[PDB]
Amino acid sequence: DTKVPRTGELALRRAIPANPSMKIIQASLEDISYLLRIPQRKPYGTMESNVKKALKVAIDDKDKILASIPVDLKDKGSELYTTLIDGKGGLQALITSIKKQDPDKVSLGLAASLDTVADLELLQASGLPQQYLNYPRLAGRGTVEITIEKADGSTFSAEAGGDQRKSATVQIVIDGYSAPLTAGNFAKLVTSGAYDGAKLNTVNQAVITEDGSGKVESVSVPLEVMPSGQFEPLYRTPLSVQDGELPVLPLSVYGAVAMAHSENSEEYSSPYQFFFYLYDKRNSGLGGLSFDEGQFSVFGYTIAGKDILGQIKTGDIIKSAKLIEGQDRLSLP
Repeated sequence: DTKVPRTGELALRRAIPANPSMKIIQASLEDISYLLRIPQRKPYGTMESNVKKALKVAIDDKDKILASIPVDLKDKGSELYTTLIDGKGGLQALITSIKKQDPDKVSLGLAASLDTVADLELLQASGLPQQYLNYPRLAGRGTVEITIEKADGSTFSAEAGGDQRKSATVQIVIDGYSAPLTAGNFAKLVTSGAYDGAKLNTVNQAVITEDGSGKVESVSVPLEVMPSGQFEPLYRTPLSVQDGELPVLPLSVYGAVAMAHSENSEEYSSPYQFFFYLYDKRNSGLGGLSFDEGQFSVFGYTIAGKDILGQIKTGDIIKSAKLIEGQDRLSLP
């Protein structure tokens, strides 16, 4: 129950707070996703056993699944549940495609079922310290779009579209469920335009902004790290991962986004400076965990545009940063 999410997408779906029935269904389906990627004769027997396990939990725990959904969302939840069982992209259809041994219909139904699982979990999640009572806070998820502009000489090269782009744009999903203070502060800065024009730098395995000394408040933002299997984040306290533990939002994911530490203390984040983490499992310690795992306030993951992070160079700028989803769930103060 403590593996390193291969992608920001998997990190984010595992981080959705949901009830144990959904987490068991989710993990069963995510196992199959992995199995489908193995260069071997497809293990359709193992796949079928896993989906049968997911279906049994989904049928047996129907009442618990819907009970965890708030009253006003139970109709939406009931419709998602029906799809999860009997929809064309649902669990019964998945067992059928596995029996047929058509790997591309299995892959499609698996993606559909995992999407429905995530939406059900988000419905449940929407139902879930005094010193920070008036701090900016993000409830739930946000999406921040960051456009990076290259120096007049240099160029981005995507697989799509253009081997000589002056600018490229990435999307970061930030997770207020697991990092409400850090994501909240980030969202406030983005919405105020504070990152528009900020310089970027490459230092070791990180793309880090200039420090915004002045030009914003110098608020005290405590370190914020939620150990997985616990139900509140720790504040001002790094998480030791030497004996099997892992944060709900691990740093050890390519394109993870975290705040730098404050200028005076490892117990606090910078009010402004953040970085993309260019995780490389070659440079890692025990269990492939970054040597910095559990030590920084991770608050989101780069999803769209992941592949241009490694092309950013010192002197590139954040042309603009904008909170394109979730601003209704940002509380100020």
